[PDB]
Amino acid sequence: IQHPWQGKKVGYIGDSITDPNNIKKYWDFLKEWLGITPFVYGISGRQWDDVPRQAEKLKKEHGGEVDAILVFMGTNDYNSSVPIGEWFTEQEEQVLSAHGEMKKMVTRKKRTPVMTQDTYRGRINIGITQLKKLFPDKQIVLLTPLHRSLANFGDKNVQPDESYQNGCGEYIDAYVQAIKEAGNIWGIPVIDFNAVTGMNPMVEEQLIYFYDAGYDRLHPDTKGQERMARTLMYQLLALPVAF
Amino acid sequence: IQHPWQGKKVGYIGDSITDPNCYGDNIKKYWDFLKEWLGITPFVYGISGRQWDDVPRQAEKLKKEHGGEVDAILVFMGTNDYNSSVPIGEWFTEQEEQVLSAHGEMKKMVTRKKRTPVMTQDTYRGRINIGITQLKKLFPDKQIVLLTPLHRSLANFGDKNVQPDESYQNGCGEYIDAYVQAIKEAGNIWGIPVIDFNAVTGMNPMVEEQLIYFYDAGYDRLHPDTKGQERMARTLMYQLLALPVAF
Amino acid sequence: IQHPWQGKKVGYIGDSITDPNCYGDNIKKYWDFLKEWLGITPFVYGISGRQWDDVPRQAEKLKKEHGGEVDAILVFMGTNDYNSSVPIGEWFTEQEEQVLSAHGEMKKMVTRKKRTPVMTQDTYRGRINIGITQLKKLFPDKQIVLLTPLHRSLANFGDKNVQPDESYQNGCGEYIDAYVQAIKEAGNIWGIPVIDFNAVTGMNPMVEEQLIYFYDAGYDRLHPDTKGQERMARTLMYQLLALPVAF
Amino acid sequence: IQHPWQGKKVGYIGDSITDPNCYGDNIKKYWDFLKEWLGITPFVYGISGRQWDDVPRQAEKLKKEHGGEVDAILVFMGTNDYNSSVPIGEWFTEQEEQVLSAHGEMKKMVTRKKRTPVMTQDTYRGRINIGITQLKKLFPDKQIVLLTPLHRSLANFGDKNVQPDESYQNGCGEYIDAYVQAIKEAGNIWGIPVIDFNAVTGMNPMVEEQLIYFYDAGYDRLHPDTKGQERMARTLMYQLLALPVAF
Amino acid sequence: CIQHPWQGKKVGYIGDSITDPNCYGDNIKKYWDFLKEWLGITPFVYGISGRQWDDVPRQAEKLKKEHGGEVDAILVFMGTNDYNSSVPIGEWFTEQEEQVLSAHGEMKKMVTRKKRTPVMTQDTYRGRINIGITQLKKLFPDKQIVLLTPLHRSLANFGDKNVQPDESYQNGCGEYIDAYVQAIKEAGNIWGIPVIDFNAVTGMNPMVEEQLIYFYDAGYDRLHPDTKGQERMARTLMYQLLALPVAF
Amino acid sequence: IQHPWQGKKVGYIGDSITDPNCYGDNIKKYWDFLKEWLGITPFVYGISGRQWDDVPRQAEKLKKEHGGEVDAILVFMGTNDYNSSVPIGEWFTEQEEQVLSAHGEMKKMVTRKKRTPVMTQDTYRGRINIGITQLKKLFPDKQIVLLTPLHRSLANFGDKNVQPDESYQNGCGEYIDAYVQAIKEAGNIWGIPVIDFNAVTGMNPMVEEQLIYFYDAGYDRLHPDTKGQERMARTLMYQLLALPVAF
Repeated sequence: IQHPWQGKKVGYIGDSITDPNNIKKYWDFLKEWLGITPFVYGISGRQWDDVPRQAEKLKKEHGGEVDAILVFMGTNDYNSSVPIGEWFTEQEEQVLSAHGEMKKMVTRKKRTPVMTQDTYRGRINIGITQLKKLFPDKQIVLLTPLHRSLANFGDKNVQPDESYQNGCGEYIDAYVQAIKEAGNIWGIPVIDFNAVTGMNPMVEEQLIYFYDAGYDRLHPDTKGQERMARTLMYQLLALPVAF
Repeated sequence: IQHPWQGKKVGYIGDSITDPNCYGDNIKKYWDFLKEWLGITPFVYGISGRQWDDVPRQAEKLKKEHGGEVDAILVFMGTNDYNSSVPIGEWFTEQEEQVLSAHGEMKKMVTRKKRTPVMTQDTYRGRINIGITQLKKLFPDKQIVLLTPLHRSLANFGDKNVQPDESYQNGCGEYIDAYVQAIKEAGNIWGIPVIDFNAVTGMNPMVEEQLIYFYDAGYDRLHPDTKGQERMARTLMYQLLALPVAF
Repeated sequence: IQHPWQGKKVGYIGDSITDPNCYGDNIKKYWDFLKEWLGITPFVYGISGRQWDDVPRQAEKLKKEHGGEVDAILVFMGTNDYNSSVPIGEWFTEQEEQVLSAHGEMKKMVTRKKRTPVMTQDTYRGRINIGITQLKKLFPDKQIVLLTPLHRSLANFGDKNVQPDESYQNGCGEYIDAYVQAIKEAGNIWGIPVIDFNAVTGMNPMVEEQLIYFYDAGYDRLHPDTKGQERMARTLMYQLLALPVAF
Repeated sequence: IQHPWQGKKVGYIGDSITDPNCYGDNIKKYWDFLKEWLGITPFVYGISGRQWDDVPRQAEKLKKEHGGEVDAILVFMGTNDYNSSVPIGEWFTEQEEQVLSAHGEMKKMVTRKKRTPVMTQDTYRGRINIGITQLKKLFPDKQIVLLTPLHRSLANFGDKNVQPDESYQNGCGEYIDAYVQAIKEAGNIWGIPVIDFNAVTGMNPMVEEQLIYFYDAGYDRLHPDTKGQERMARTLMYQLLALPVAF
Repeated sequence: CIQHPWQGKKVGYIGDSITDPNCYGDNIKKYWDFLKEWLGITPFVYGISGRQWDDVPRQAEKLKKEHGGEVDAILVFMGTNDYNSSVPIGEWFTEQEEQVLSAHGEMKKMVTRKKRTPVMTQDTYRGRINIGITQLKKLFPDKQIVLLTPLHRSLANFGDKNVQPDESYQNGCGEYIDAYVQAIKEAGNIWGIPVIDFNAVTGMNPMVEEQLIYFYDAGYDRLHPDTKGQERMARTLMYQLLALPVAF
Repeated sequence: IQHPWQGKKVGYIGDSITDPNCYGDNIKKYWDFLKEWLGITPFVYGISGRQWDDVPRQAEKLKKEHGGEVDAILVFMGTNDYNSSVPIGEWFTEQEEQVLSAHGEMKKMVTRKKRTPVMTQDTYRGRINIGITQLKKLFPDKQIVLLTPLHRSLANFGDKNVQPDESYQNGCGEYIDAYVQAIKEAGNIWGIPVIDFNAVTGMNPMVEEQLIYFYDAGYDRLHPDTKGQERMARTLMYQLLALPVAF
C-alpha cells in the first residue's frame, strides 16, 4: 500500500502556526517526506471567521490544482473571547411526509444553521459551508487546536495559559470540542490533533516543543512542528485524496 | 505492509445503499469497487428499505450461505429507522440485585445495581442490542464493524413515500443525529469497532454543491450515486486499514 | 510505507493482562506477538492486580532501566481500579483568580476562573492526572499511548476474591464504563493519544460465544487467553499504524 | 398543643382494608375509630380489590362530592397491585434536550438531560405518577398523605382466589417489598409526606402470634380484624401528630 | 390537649452497658431513669454490659417471666457490641424456587414462585436480628415494641485486653459501624416494627471533640455516654416516642 | 404536652428562601410565622444565593452575635449548590492503618481500614462535612436540625441568571435529587437529625396547580410566596414536635 497523500497538492488554512512568515512549518516537512506541494494560506492571529477568505483565495489561485485541504484553526477564537453560540435555531414547521399512505402536511420541528460571524459555532457553520461549496469533490479535513500555555508579546498582547477561561467564560476545551462535534454536524473528517500530537505545554518538560519558555508557550518551535508533521503523516493514512 | 482486508471474503449488511438492486446497474456499489481494488469477495445482504430490526435475519442468512468462508462483516444500517420514526428508547433497565462478591472478606451475596440490556425491536437501541447480540453469537471470532448512517436530504418516490430532508425531526421527535450517535455509542456498550462514515465520507447532501454524490437533485438526495459510492469505497479502503481481518 | 513501530523498543505498563506471569506459560501475551510480527523489543512492567496509582512507579522503573533506549510507551490500565471501587472523582478544582491579560489595550489585572488539576491517588481521575503528568515529565519527547480497559465478565479466584461481571456496579456505585470513559477523556484533557481498545478489539465476554477469547469459561472471564491476546495484538498492530514513533 | 387533625374532614382512599363493607359490621375500620377519638368526619372511598390505578377515580369522586369540605386526604393503597402482579416499571424516561440557561454569562440554549414522568397504568410506578399528579391537581392546597401497605400472609377466598403469603414473589417476580418501597420513594420524587405504616403498625401476620390482629388464621391473614384496625388507628393518631392540616 | 402516650406506662428496656444500671455505678444516671422521672414510666431494665443482639431473646424471656403481665411497651437498644466483636453482617434470607397454589380468577393450580426463608442463626448480625425480632413478637405480639439504632462511638480503652478503636475504623470483619446501624433500620420494613434512628436524632457524635461533653471519659471512654449524654438521649426519646401509641 | 420549641430562640441558616430580604415585604417568611405562633425569637442568617460552603460563616456569625442566647439551629441549604453545579463528591477517603486493638487477649497493633472525612469546599459532600463540623464545634450542646431543599421549577432573573426547572440535570450532570439525598445521608454519617422538608411540605412547583405556593408562575417558580412560607412554617411546627430543644 502507498500513502494516499503522496505527491498530492494540499491547501493549508490556519493561523500563525501555519503561517509561512526561525521555525520550519509542518507542511514544509510533509513536502519533503511525501512530496506534498503546499498552498499555504494560514495567517498570524487569524480566527475561524477568516476561513471563507482563505478558502476563496485558495480556490482563485489554485482551484484547478488542489487535491485536498486541511483546516487548522481556532486557538485565536479562544484567545479573542469569541462566544461559542449555537449550531442551529429551531421551530415548528409543516412539511409533506408519507410512509405507506397518501402524503400529507405534518408538523415537524425544523432546524436552521446559525450563519453568523459573532459566534464560534456560527463561524464554523459559515466556514465549512464555504469549504464544501467551493471544493465539493475534494478531501477536506479539520484539525483541532493544540494545547497552549502563556504567551506575552508586549503590553497589549498578554495571553494567560489554558488553565484560565477567556473573557467570555470559556476554557480552550469548548473551542476544541466544537470542531470535533462539527464532524457529525457537517459531515467532515476531524483529526483530533489536540490529543494525538501528544504535545502539552502545560507540562514544562514538553516545552522542548515550543518557542520560548519565557514568553511564548503557545507557538511550537521547529521540533514541535516536526512532531506535528510526523503525527499528521500517519493520521492522514486513514483518509484518501484521490477518489 | 499489506492491506489487512486484501483478498478477504466480506459480508455486507444494510439497506438500499448496500443493495445491489438499488436503481439496478445505474449505481455501482461501494463493495463492488472494493472487490475490484482489494480483491474482496462480497456476500451482499443489504435490501432496500430495511432497518436495524433486519440485522439478525441478514446475519443468519449470511451464516447459512457463507458461514464457513466469510472473513469479516460490515454493518451499514439505520437511516431507515430514522425515516420510519423508530423511537430511540434506552440501552438497559436497572434494578438492585444480589450477586456473589468478595474483596478481602469471605464471598457472599451482596446487593449491587445491575443493568440488563433491553431486548426489544420496538426501539432503535433495542434493535441494536438484539442485532449486535446475534452478530457476536453467530460470528464470535470474526472482525465485525459498524458504519454510521450517511447525511441525507429530501427523497420523493411517489405519493406514499415522501421523506423530508435531515433538518426535520422524524415522526417520533428525533433528528437523524440520534440514530447516528446510537451506533457510535454501541462501540463501547457492546465492544465493537465503529467507522464514523457519517463524518469521514465528507458527503453532505444538505450542501447542494455536494449533490454530485447523490442520485437526483430533483427527487433523490438520499441515495448516493456511483460517484458517491466510489468516494465511500475509497474512504472505507483507508479507514479499514486500521482493523485486521486475520487474527 | 513501513510500519512506524517496526523494530522499535516499547515499554508496556499495566496489570495482569500485561504481566508476563499471568497464568505463567499458559498465556502468550500481546507484546510477545508484536515482538515476533514487528520486531518490537518489549520492556514489560505490568504486574497482576496493579491500578492506575502504580503508573508512576512503573514509568520510573522503565526510565531507570531503559530510559536511554525506549522509543515508545503503551499504558493499558484501569480495570483493577473498577474492581477495587476507586471513586472516579473530578479532573480539576477551580476558583476565581486575578490574572494579567491584554488583547489590544494596555495589560490589566482581570478576574478569570482558573482550574487546577486534582493530584490525588484517592480518585481515578486523580490517579490519571498524576500518572500522565509523570509519564510526560519522564518521557517528554516520546510517543505515549493509552489503551482503554477491555470488557469483562465474572471471575472467581478464591474465597476472598470474587469479581461480578460488568452488568453490576462496583462498591462505589460505578459501572466499568466510567473507568473506560475517563481514559478516553484524558486524551483532550492532557493531550495524549488514546486507542479505544475497549471497542476496537471486538472482544466482549458478556456474549458467551466470545468467551473463546478468555481464560476460563467457568472461573475467569476477565483475563484473555492466548487467542484473545493474539486478537488484541493484531488489533494493536493496525491501530498503531496511525501513530509515529520516530519523530 | 392540640392535635392538628382534630375535628377535620378527611378523605380516605384505598382498598378493602379501608372499605366499610369489608366483612360488613364484623370489622370496625380505622377511620371509624379516628372519627370517635378525634372527631374526624370520614369521606371513605376505598373499595375491596382496588389498586393504585383507581386513585385518580377515587380522588375525583371525593372532589365531586366533598371538594369544598374535605381538609385532608390519606391514601392507603398497593397491596392489591402486588397480588395482581403489576410490574414495577420505571419512574422517568430521559433524553438530551435544549433549554434556556444562564449562570454568569448571557443566557442561551444549552443541552441538558431532561427527565419526564412515565404516565401509564401499565406499571406500578406509572400508576403512582398518575395518582399523585391527579391528587395534587385536584387538591393542590390540602394535606395529602400516603400510607405504605401492611405486611401480609396467606389469603384464600374460594378456589379462584388464592393468595400465597409474602415470602413468595408474585406473578411478575416481585416481593411485596417493591410495592412498599415504591411508595416510600415517591415521597421525595413527588414531594409528599409518607407514613411507613408497613413498619410503624408493628403488625406482621408472618409471625403467627400476631394473627390476633387479622380476620381468620385459617384463610385470611391479609385483612386486619377490628383489633388490628384499632391498633392501626391508634398508630395513625400519633403518627399524624407530625403533620398539619390547616395551614 | 394531647397527653403523652407513654405517660405512666411500664417499659422493658433491652440492651447493653448504655442501658445497664451498673454502667459506672451511680456515676451515671441512665435515660430510663429520666423517663421514670419525667413521664412516670416504670422501668424493667435487662440491659447488661457487653451484650450483643444474640442476647435479645434471653432478655425478652426474662422480661416476660418477671413482668409479663405488667409490661406495656419494649425498647431494644442493641448492636454496638456486635460491631466491636466483629459479628459478620450475614444475610436476611435464603431463596429457592418453590411450587405453590395460586389463583387469580381461574381455578387454583400449582405455580412456580421464588420463596424466601429468613436465616435464623446466631452466627451473623442479620441472623441475630431475625431471631430476636421473632422472639420479641412471639412473646409480646400485642405490645408496642420499638428498636433504637446504636449511637455514634469513639475510642475506648478498658485495660490491656479491651481496646476499641474509634468508628473511623472497620472492625475485625471489615465492616464500619454503619452496617450495624443500617441493618436495624432495614429491619423496620423487613419485620414490620418501628425504628427510632437514635444514631441520628440524638445529635451526639463523639467523633466531634466538642461533643465529648456527652461521654464519660475524654481520655479512655468515648463510647459510653455520661449523665449529660443520657439526659439528652432521654429528652430525645421523650419527643420521638410521642409518635407511637402504647395503649391500643 | 407543651411544644418543645415554644418561647425558644432559634438561629436560621440558609439562602434566599430564609433571607428576610427576599422580595422584601412582599414575602412573609416561615420563621416570622413561627415567631408569632410559638414565640420563637428568630436570629436569621440565610442570604440570597448562598450555598453550603457558607454554612461555616453563618454559623460563626450566629455564634458571635447570639452564642450566649441561641437555643437551637435550623439549617435549610443546598438548592443553590444544585444550581451552581457543585459536584457531589465523596464523604470519606480510605487507607489501611495500624491501630491498637484488644478483644479478649493482650492488645497489639492490627491492620484496619480507616476512613477520613473529605474536608474540601470543592464538593457538596465536602461542604456538608465542613459545615456540620463547624456547627457541632461551635454549638456542641444545642439541638441542630437539617432541612432538605424544596422541589423547584424554572426561575428567570435577567440575562445572566436563568435556572431550568428540576426536570433537568444541572451543569455537572446531577438532578436536584442528589443534593436532597446527600443531606438525608448526613443524618447517620454525622449524627444529626434531618427533617425531609422536600417531601413533608407537600409543595411541588412541577405540578402547576401548586404554583399557588410560589412567587410568580411567569419568572419565579423557585421561591415560595407568603402562602408557601406559611405552609412551610405550619409543616415545621408539627415536625419539630418530635425534637426537644431544652435537654
